[PDB]
Amino acid sequence: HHWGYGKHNGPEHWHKDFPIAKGERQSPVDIDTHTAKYDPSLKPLSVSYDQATSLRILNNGHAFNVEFDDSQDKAVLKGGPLDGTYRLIQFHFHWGSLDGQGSEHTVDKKKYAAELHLVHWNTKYGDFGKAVQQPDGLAVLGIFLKVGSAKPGLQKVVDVLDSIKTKGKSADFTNFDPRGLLPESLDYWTYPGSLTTPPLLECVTWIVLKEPISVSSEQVLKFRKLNFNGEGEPEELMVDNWRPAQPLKNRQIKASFK
Ligand SMILES: [Zn+2]
Repeated sequence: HHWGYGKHNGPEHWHKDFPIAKGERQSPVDIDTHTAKYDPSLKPLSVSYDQATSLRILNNGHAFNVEFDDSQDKAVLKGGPLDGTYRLIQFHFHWGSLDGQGSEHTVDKKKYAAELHLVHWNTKYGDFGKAVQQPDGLAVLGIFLKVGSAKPGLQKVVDVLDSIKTKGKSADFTNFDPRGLLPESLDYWTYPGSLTTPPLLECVTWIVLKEPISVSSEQVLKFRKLNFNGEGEPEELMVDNWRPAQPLKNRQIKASFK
Protein backbone atom coordinates (compact mmCIF):
# COMPACT_ATOMS: atom_id res chain seq x y z
CA HIS A 1 0.00 0.00 0.00
CA HIS A 2 2.64 2.58 -1.22
CA TRP A 3 1.45 6.13 -2.26
CA GLY A 4 0.31 6.64 -5.90
CA TYR A 5 -2.53 8.23 -7.95
CA GLY A 6 -5.29 5.53 -7.59
CA LYS A 7 -8.64 5.70 -5.67
CA HIS A 8 -7.02 4.07 -2.56
CA ASN A 9 -3.47 5.64 -2.46
CA GLY A 10 -3.87 9.01 -4.27
CA PRO A 11 -3.23 12.60 -3.11
CA GLU A 12 -6.19 12.63 -0.59
CA HIS A 13 -4.41 9.75 1.34
CA TRP A 14 -0.80 11.11 1.36
CA HIS A 15 -1.14 13.13 4.63
CA LYS A 16 -1.40 9.79 6.62
CA ASP A 17 2.28 8.84 5.84
CA PHE A 18 3.45 12.48 5.11
CA PRO A 19 1.66 14.95 7.48
CA ILE A 20 3.40 17.92 5.74
CA ALA A 21 0.80 17.26 2.94
CA LYS A 22 -1.41 19.76 4.93
CA GLY A 23 1.55 22.15 5.54
CA GLU A 24 1.87 25.94 5.04
CA ARG A 25 3.76 25.90 1.66
CA GLN A 26 2.42 22.94 -0.39
CA SER A 27 2.43 22.75 -4.22
CA PRO A 28 0.98 22.91 -6.75
CA VAL A 29 -1.34 25.99 -6.48
CA ASP A 30 -3.81 27.89 -8.67
CA ILE A 31 -2.16 30.98 -10.23
CA ASP A 32 -4.77 33.76 -10.13
CA THR A 33 -3.55 36.12 -12.94
CA HIS A 34 -5.64 39.05 -11.42
CA THR A 35 -3.95 38.59 -7.96
CA ALA A 36 -0.27 37.86 -8.89
CA LYS A 37 1.62 41.20 -8.66
CA TYR A 38 4.36 42.39 -11.10
CA ASP A 39 7.56 42.61 -9.06
CA PRO A 40 9.96 45.04 -10.85
CA SER A 41 12.87 43.73 -8.69
CA LEU A 42 12.88 40.13 -10.10
CA LYS A 43 16.01 39.73 -12.30
CA PRO A 44 15.56 38.01 -15.70
CA LEU A 45 15.89 34.24 -15.53
CA SER A 46 19.20 32.65 -16.65
CA VAL A 47 18.74 29.12 -18.11
CA SER A 48 22.27 27.81 -19.00
CA TYR A 49 21.76 24.40 -20.63
CA ASP A 50 24.34 24.49 -23.54
CA GLN A 51 26.77 22.13 -21.54
CA ALA A 52 23.86 19.87 -20.24
CA THR A 53 24.77 16.11 -20.10
CA SER A 54 21.69 13.75 -20.08
CA LEU A 55 22.57 10.11 -19.04
CA ARG A 56 19.47 8.01 -18.54
CA ILE A 57 15.66 7.80 -18.68
CA LEU A 58 13.89 5.88 -15.85
CA ASN A 59 10.30 4.73 -15.28
CA ASN A 60 10.16 5.19 -11.45
CA GLY A 61 6.48 4.00 -11.30
CA HIS A 62 5.13 7.62 -10.81
CA ALA A 63 6.63 9.30 -13.96
CA PHE A 64 9.70 8.99 -16.26
CA ASN A 65 12.80 10.95 -15.21
CA VAL A 66 15.44 12.10 -17.68
CA GLU A 67 18.52 12.26 -15.44
CA PHE A 68 21.54 14.54 -15.97
CA ASP A 69 25.17 14.53 -14.80
CA ASP A 70 25.06 17.00 -11.82
CA SER A 71 28.62 16.17 -10.42
CA GLN A 72 29.84 19.63 -11.76
CA ASP A 73 28.10 22.96 -12.79
CA LYS A 74 27.15 22.00 -16.43
CA ALA A 75 23.40 22.76 -16.75
CA VAL A 76 22.30 25.52 -14.31
CA LEU A 77 19.47 27.90 -13.48
CA LYS A 78 20.35 31.34 -12.00
CA GLY A 79 18.79 34.77 -11.57
CA GLY A 80 15.06 35.51 -11.47
CA PRO A 81 14.10 35.10 -7.79
CA LEU A 82 17.13 32.82 -7.10
CA ASP A 83 20.30 33.56 -5.17
CA GLY A 84 23.23 31.48 -6.37
CA THR A 85 23.48 28.52 -8.68
CA TYR A 86 21.05 25.60 -9.06
CA ARG A 87 22.24 22.46 -10.92
CA LEU A 88 19.82 20.50 -13.23
CA ILE A 89 19.39 16.91 -11.83
CA GLN A 90 16.35 15.61 -13.85
CA PHE A 91 13.17 16.56 -15.68
CA HIS A 92 9.85 14.72 -15.85
CA PHE A 93 6.21 15.39 -16.73
CA HIS A 94 2.75 15.12 -15.21
CA TRP A 95 -0.14 14.34 -17.58
CA GLY A 96 -3.80 13.48 -17.94
CA SER A 97 -5.98 10.65 -19.24
CA LEU A 98 -7.43 13.31 -21.64
CA ASP A 99 -6.27 16.76 -22.91
CA GLY A 100 -8.56 18.69 -20.40
CA GLN A 101 -6.43 17.75 -17.34
CA GLY A 102 -2.88 16.78 -16.39
CA SER A 103 -1.11 19.98 -15.19
CA GLU A 104 -0.38 20.35 -11.47
CA HIS A 105 -0.36 24.20 -11.46
CA THR A 106 -3.47 25.82 -12.91
CA VAL A 107 -3.95 29.34 -14.34
CA ASP A 108 -7.25 30.99 -13.35
CA LYS A 109 -8.43 27.34 -12.65
CA LYS A 110 -7.44 26.24 -16.22
CA LYS A 111 -5.82 22.77 -16.36
CA TYR A 112 -3.23 22.13 -19.17
CA ALA A 113 -2.84 18.68 -20.80
CA ALA A 114 0.54 18.24 -19.02
CA GLU A 115 3.33 19.99 -17.04
CA LEU A 116 7.10 19.68 -17.40
CA HIS A 117 9.26 20.02 -14.24
CA LEU A 118 12.98 20.71 -14.58
CA VAL A 119 14.35 20.10 -11.10
CA HIS A 120 17.49 21.88 -9.92
CA TRP A 121 19.37 21.83 -6.58
CA ASN A 122 21.22 24.71 -4.83
CA THR A 123 24.98 23.92 -5.08
CA LYS A 124 25.66 25.84 -1.76
CA TYR A 125 24.29 22.68 0.01
CA GLY A 126 26.82 20.28 -1.73
CA ASP A 127 24.36 17.42 -2.66
CA PHE A 128 20.64 17.01 -3.56
CA GLY A 129 19.91 15.04 -0.34
CA LYS A 130 21.08 18.04 1.79
CA ALA A 131 19.45 20.65 -0.50
CA VAL A 132 15.89 19.18 -0.01
CA GLN A 133 16.26 19.77 3.83
CA GLN A 134 16.52 23.58 3.14
CA PRO A 135 13.76 26.14 2.40
CA ASP A 136 15.83 27.43 -0.61
CA GLY A 137 17.18 23.94 -1.54
CA LEU A 138 15.50 23.38 -4.94
CA ALA A 139 14.35 25.46 -7.95
CA VAL A 140 11.77 23.80 -10.22
CA LEU A 141 11.06 25.33 -13.65
CA GLY A 142 7.44 24.52 -14.51
CA ILE A 143 6.29 24.55 -18.19
CA PHE A 144 2.69 23.90 -19.28
CA LEU A 145 1.96 21.63 -22.26
CA LYS A 146 -1.02 22.12 -24.54
CA VAL A 147 -1.99 19.86 -27.47
CA GLY A 148 -1.65 21.16 -31.05
CA SER A 149 1.51 21.23 -33.24
CA ALA A 150 4.20 18.64 -32.38
CA LYS A 151 7.23 19.77 -30.32
CA PRO A 152 10.27 18.57 -32.35
CA GLY A 153 12.63 18.64 -29.33
CA LEU A 154 10.28 16.25 -27.38
CA GLN A 155 10.30 13.47 -30.09
CA LYS A 156 13.59 11.77 -28.89
CA VAL A 157 11.86 11.42 -25.44
CA VAL A 158 8.59 10.04 -27.02
CA ASP A 159 10.47 7.44 -29.15
CA VAL A 160 12.33 5.74 -26.19
CA LEU A 161 9.14 5.30 -24.06
CA ASP A 162 8.42 1.87 -25.71
CA SER A 163 11.66 0.74 -24.00
CA ILE A 164 10.78 1.82 -20.38
CA LYS A 165 7.10 0.80 -20.29
CA THR A 166 7.10 -0.59 -16.73
CA LYS A 167 8.29 0.55 -13.27
CA GLY A 168 12.06 0.11 -12.72
CA LYS A 169 13.00 0.00 -16.44
CA SER A 170 15.62 2.47 -17.67
CA ALA A 171 17.54 3.15 -20.91
CA ASP A 172 20.68 5.08 -22.01
CA PHE A 173 19.59 8.67 -22.85
CA THR A 174 22.78 10.55 -23.74
CA ASN A 175 23.09 13.80 -25.70
CA PHE A 176 19.47 15.03 -25.15
CA ASP A 177 19.26 18.87 -25.24
CA PRO A 178 16.57 20.24 -22.86
CA ARG A 179 16.70 23.70 -24.58
CA GLY A 180 14.40 21.98 -27.15
CA LEU A 181 11.64 21.86 -24.52
CA LEU A 182 11.47 25.62 -23.73
CA PRO A 183 8.92 28.14 -25.04
CA GLU A 184 10.08 31.42 -26.77
CA SER A 185 9.38 33.62 -23.66
CA LEU A 186 10.88 33.15 -20.12
CA ASP A 187 8.16 35.36 -18.57
CA TYR A 188 7.30 33.62 -15.26
CA TRP A 189 5.33 33.46 -12.01
CA THR A 190 7.23 32.62 -8.79
CA TYR A 191 6.22 31.53 -5.28
CA PRO A 192 7.63 29.37 -2.46
CA GLY A 193 6.29 25.77 -2.33
CA SER A 194 7.06 22.09 -2.18
CA LEU A 195 7.71 18.86 -3.95
CA THR A 196 4.38 17.62 -5.43
CA THR A 197 5.12 13.93 -4.61
CA PRO A 198 6.00 12.38 -1.27
CA PRO A 199 7.88 13.28 0.72
CA LEU A 200 6.30 16.70 -0.21
CA LEU A 201 9.24 18.67 1.30
CA GLU A 202 8.84 22.49 1.53
CA CYS A 203 12.18 23.19 -0.21
CA VAL A 204 11.15 24.60 -3.63
CA THR A 205 11.31 28.03 -5.31
CA TRP A 206 8.75 27.57 -8.07
CA ILE A 207 9.31 29.34 -11.40
CA VAL A 208 6.27 28.66 -13.67
CA LEU A 209 6.60 29.88 -17.28
CA LYS A 210 3.57 31.87 -18.59
CA GLU A 211 3.99 30.59 -22.17
CA PRO A 212 3.06 26.94 -22.67
CA ILE A 213 4.69 24.67 -25.27
CA SER A 214 2.59 22.79 -27.93
CA VAL A 215 2.93 19.02 -28.26
CA SER A 216 0.89 16.81 -30.64
CA SER A 217 -1.98 14.45 -29.70
CA GLU A 218 0.31 11.61 -30.91
CA GLN A 219 3.15 12.76 -28.53
CA VAL A 220 0.95 12.81 -25.35
CA LEU A 221 -0.82 9.56 -26.47
CA LYS A 222 2.64 7.89 -26.17
CA PHE A 223 3.00 9.26 -22.54
CA ARG A 224 -0.40 7.56 -21.78
CA LYS A 225 0.89 4.09 -23.03
CA LEU A 226 3.38 3.96 -20.10
CA ASN A 227 2.63 1.69 -17.12
CA PHE A 228 2.59 2.47 -13.34
CA ASN A 229 3.02 -1.31 -12.78
CA GLY A 230 6.15 -3.41 -13.04
CA GLU A 231 6.80 -5.99 -15.76
CA GLY A 232 4.16 -8.80 -16.00
CA GLU A 233 1.89 -7.22 -13.30
CA PRO A 234 -1.72 -6.19 -14.13
CA GLU A 235 -1.54 -3.21 -16.54
CA GLU A 236 -2.33 0.16 -14.90
CA LEU A 237 -1.85 2.92 -17.53
CA MET A 238 0.40 5.80 -16.37
CA VAL A 239 -2.21 8.63 -16.59
CA ASP A 240 -3.42 11.39 -14.22
CA ASN A 241 -0.10 11.42 -12.26
CA TRP A 242 -0.80 15.04 -11.11
CA ARG A 243 -1.53 16.33 -7.59
CA PRO A 244 -4.39 18.87 -7.54
CA ALA A 245 -4.00 22.55 -6.45
CA GLN A 246 -3.30 23.17 -2.69
CA PRO A 247 -4.29 26.09 -0.45
CA LEU A 248 -2.12 29.19 -1.08
CA LYS A 249 -2.25 30.20 2.65
CA ASN A 250 0.21 33.01 3.61
CA ARG A 251 1.86 33.28 0.12
CA GLN A 252 2.20 35.82 -2.74
CA ILE A 253 2.65 34.80 -6.37
CA LYS A 254 4.98 37.36 -8.05
CA ALA A 255 4.98 38.00 -11.84
CA SER A 256 8.24 38.72 -13.82
CA PHE A 257 6.16 40.69 -16.38
CA LYS A 258 3.89 43.84 -16.41
ZN1 LIG B 1 6.90 17.05 -11.01
